[PDB]
Amino acid sequence: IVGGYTCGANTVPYQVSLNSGYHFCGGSLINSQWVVSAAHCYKSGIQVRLGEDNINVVEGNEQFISASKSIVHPSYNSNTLNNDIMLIKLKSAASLNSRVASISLPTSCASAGTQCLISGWGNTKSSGTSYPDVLKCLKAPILSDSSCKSAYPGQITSNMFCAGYLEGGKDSCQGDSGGPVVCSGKLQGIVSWGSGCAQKNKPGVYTKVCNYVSWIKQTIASN
Ligand SMILES: [Ca+2]
Repeated sequence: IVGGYTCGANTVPYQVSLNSGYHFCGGSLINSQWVVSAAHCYKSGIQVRLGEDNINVVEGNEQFISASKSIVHPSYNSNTLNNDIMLIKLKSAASLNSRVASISLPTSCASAGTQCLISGWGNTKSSGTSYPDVLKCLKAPILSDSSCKSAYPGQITSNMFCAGYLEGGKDSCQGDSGGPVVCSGKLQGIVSWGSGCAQKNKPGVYTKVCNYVSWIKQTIASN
């Protein structure tokens, strides 16, 4: 997250870190046994780390649970990033508490202008590299479809939305991928892609979660 703030320990209780020897992507806990992330975060050997603040220090609220099954969206296209969503099932159910909690799925899509909370352990610099140990947060509005398409001609599908600031300076960045965009208490987005980070006229692009609620629910119901 570039241009954000330190969230505070365990203040984003649905935020997970995906770990394969190190943090490599975010995700969102959607029930005791399932995490939503980005399909482009897929790999084998995932351990889901819940209850994290500093990802390099055991601080006492963590739960580390291996993935038992990954399910990349049936229509994910890694070239265009259309349908950039996957589900991860945990080998055991997380123990839910005030610091480890699921985030509601949306029953309705969100509109341009709605404020949202974007979070992660990604790079905090738009030129150069500095990775935080503690969770970072950014409040950002959803941008209109028309301004998203004007920023990224030929690249925005109906499964994507932009959020952030056209003036630059505030955005998600490398290492935030797969993490949450929460608006009014609902998971509306997944950190997906953008051209660089925090550049003028290049806002972040996010997977439009409301389009996937039916798939998420029926996948969970049979897996
Ligand atoms: Ca920790």
